[PDB]
Amino acid sequence: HPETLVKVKDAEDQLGARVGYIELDLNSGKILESFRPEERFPMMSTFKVLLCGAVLSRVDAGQEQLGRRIHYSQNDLVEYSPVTEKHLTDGMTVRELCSAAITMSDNTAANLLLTTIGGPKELTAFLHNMGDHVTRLDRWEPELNEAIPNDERDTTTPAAMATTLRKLLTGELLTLASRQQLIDWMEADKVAGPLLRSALPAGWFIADKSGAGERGSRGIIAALGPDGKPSRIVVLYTTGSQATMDERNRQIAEIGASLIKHW
Repeated sequence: HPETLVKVKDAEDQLGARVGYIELDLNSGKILESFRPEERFPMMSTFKVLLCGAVLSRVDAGQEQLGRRIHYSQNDLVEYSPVTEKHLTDGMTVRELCSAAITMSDNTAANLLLTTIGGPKELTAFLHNMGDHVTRLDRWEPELNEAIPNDERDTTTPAAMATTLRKLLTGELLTLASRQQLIDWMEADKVAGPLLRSALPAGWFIADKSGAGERGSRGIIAALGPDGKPSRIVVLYTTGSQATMDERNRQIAEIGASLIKHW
């Protein structure tokens, strides 16, 4: 809706930074709104959803088991590891690591999971072989959050990310069970509170994953909808701003309010 597009434009002026945006019908794949759809933005922790899609594909193929337990050392722990830092002794299952990565944003979780699939280059190969030749992952946590201006490393485009999420959640790539688990992790997101969630009416479904990085980068990917079922995917990024995290959150939430209002 135009009003939504206005909010996105207004967000771009106010933050003084590029904002990318895509609305997408989940069923039909039709783009409902767009803004800078073919420009690149840092993915930040929104990559963690793609990462666990890759993991789930290995699960389907029998190269991985969700209950397989991984131990690690205190050295392995990188900045912001709220869940993995609690299990140095017992270790964590692959499923637990993906829950930590997606619901809580756990960075060491993401690194251990990257190790399981072969690293950033192999995540990119996975994305490539599912028809996303745009999105690329190059580094690990925390360095993938660097957001150097015009750096192509660790980026996606709104339209590539919207496309890839719709294929992961509803496409033929993963088994029904693995696509249910992936959206189940996203529905259980605990660190995306002040963003799109803040705009939802009671009884609306939302599965999402947010992200934040250096130089004002912020973002969220989401499959949400009225009456407890999702029906649309929204991808929203921004990088370059000098704004506080609080103002970036409020801008996203304001954009969320128009999307809802004009659903």
